[PDB]
Amino acid sequence: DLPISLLQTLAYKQPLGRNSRIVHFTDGALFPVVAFGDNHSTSELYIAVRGDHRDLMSPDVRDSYALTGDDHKVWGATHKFNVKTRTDLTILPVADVFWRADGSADVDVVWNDMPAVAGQSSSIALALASSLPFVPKAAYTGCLSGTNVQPVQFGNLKARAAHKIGLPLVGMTQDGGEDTRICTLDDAADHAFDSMES
Repeated sequence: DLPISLLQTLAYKQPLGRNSRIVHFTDGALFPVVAFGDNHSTSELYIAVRGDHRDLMSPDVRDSYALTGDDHKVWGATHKFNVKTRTDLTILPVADVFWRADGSADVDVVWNDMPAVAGQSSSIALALASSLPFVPKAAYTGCLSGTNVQPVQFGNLKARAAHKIGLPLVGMTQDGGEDTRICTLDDAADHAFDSMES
């Protein structure tokens, strides 16, 4: 059958991030990462960057990867993805992000002791990160079907992670939690470039 929409109260904490290093990225895309235990739920940003930045991961996540739809690796992510990236990517938890004047950013990369990231709501970030020469000021969420976005659960808790550092949640969620709704990959790259203005 199809879903029942139900309301659920969640106890949310922010990840304590550890082993903090400011690194300068000329490119990468942000996306939200949610997890649930007995007790508490978490919402955080991670940054997807093209190439292998394994050196920047915790050891406890370094060996984990998912395949992209053209057989590349996304280091830090768990099972193929729909998305075709023509590059490996690595995703990293981040506590904050300081843009420079040129579209680049100093990104506080952290260790959170979370497991490898499951699910495909990162697909929009993957895409932009595999193609853009700048760090869009926004976080992205949405699974991909070809170039059509599909809506993800947890929009509202996802938006928390973005708003915590002054960024919109952009993409598509089942609960309308995004600040701006974007149904295609073209519109998300349009939005990413727009995000760079003032």
